[PDB]
Amino acid sequence: ELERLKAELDEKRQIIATVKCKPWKMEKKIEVLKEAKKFVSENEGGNKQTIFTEEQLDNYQDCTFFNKKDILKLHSRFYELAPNLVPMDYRKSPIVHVPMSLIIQMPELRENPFKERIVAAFSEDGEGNLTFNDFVDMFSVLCESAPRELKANYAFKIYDFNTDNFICKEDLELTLARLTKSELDEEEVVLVCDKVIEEADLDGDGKLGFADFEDMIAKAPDFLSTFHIRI
Amino acid sequence: GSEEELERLKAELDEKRQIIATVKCKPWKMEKKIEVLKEAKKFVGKGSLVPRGSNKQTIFTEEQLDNYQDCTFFNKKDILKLHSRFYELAPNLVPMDYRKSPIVHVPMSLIIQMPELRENPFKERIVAAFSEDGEGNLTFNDFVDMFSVLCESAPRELKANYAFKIYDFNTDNFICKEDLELTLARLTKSELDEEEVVLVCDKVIEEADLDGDGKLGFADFEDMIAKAPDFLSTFHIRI
Ligand SMILES: [Mg+2]
Ligand SMILES: [Mg+2]
Ligand SMILES: [Mg+2]
Ligand SMILES: [Mg+2]
Repeated sequence: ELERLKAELDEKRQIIATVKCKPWKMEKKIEVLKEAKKFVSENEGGNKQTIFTEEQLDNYQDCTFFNKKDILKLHSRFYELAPNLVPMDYRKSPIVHVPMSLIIQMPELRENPFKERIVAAFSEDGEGNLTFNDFVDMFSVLCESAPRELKANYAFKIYDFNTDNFICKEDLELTLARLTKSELDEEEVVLVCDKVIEEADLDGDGKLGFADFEDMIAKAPDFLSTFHIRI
Repeated sequence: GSEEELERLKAELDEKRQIIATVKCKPWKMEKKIEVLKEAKKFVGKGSLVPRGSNKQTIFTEEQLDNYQDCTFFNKKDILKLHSRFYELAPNLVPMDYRKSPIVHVPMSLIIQMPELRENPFKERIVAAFSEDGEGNLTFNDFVDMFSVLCESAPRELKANYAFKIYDFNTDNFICKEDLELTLARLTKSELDEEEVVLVCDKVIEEADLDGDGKLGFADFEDMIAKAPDFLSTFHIRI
């Protein structure tokens, strides 16, 4: 049975190490991390600051692709967006929402043609009124250390303009038009969209599910270029 | 490396199993025993969604019955029996449903009237010993702890833990000749004179006391119990 505890311990470790790769909200990632870390502890027997506790910085490091210094930079960047809403002491996990208009004005998102949709996808309500946790989530997914599949999950939601849980040719037309605003003519986008959708739609509905969309991203990788942003 | 790791896991597993098996032997309150047990127990049907193995009572949950069994020397039928005994003592106060863990205290005066305690010369002190306040107003948890300590399956050391306190009339964390004189006079139920009690107690303390103060600590009291086990006849009660 020692083998069974040793296997479960290893599974927990895998969970601990890959929660940052999950298309999940910060609070879900932290809850799963804590549970896995508890199993492990019960069976195995950088410059002071006052914005975050060390626990919450550790949790942020474990649930994102960022270091503790990065988190404190992101805090300053969020504060700058709304200095009269954003608290300077997060130690008691205060909940504050900054409006989408303010977030999208940031230099990192200003020029992105899917900025509003990127921001909304990291909100539970779909309105883009982000907390700090949502803001960290967004830039963790958008960073260069994040896996392609994480970006693809968000990309699938962000490019689903008709909100049907599918990527059709109408969805892809609006997407590629924004991605090629001065590259492809309203009439060449149609052709390219058709070709992609058809080589990827195996069930004959003209609509892509997540798995088919993933395959369509492996080929045509430039659909994920929107989701490479450095903060 | 791994040899070390596997060894570290084996030891943690074995310690957890030992803790689970011996919480019932501990002079602890029920709530503490259940907490330690819970922390240690973690880790350690084909054509039906019904588990094959086969709610005959509405007084306790099965989880409560499991905890009682693991934290005492009683089985589940014994626990249901103890409840009916507790109820009989105060039928208008004791709940018939304990599933939502209600907190109810029965007065000492009512508990010491039990046939199993009435003739015990230390009945008040025994009941008080299983109360957090020292007044003997017992919950069912306290009543179960008391009878688990007094049952025949309970080890000598657990009984001795409580005896050390109950015979400490002067509450100094020691057993002296004065404590023992009061104890032996009660234990002898007037079979001995005052003078005889003094003489027996003097010799007993002198033979067990190893530090010269004429007062026994737990260790010296344990030895004294071993040589004279009738001091522990008070703590053998069957329900
Ligand atoms: Mg769609
Ligand atoms: Mg399809
Ligand atoms: Mg004393
Ligand atoms: Mg002494």
